[PDB]
Amino acid sequence: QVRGLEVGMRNANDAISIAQIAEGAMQEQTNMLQRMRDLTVQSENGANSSADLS
Amino acid sequence: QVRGLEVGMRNANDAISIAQIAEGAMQEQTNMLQRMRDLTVQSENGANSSADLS
Repeated sequence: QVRGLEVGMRNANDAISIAQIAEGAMQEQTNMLQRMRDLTVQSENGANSSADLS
Repeated sequence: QVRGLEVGMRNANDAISIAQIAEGAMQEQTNMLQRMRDLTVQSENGANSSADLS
């Protein structure tokens, strides 16, 4: 039991590592989506022309 | 919401710019129409001849 609990805590820390990497990756994706939202709101401007839209 | 309000105020100022340019253009047109009105009233003078009318 003692030896198994030691190895199990090692596995639990491995799981925390995986979750932490993935969760940190999703933050930059959120950030870029916010930027695209601003660009889309800026497209709704009756003074833009086709070059500005491009 | 914060970021969208920022971009929306930018669009609103663009609209104010467009309206201000067009509204300023119409003033010279009004001015010239007043001048033509004076010329037309001056045409109604029983002392004018064809050269003055021209």
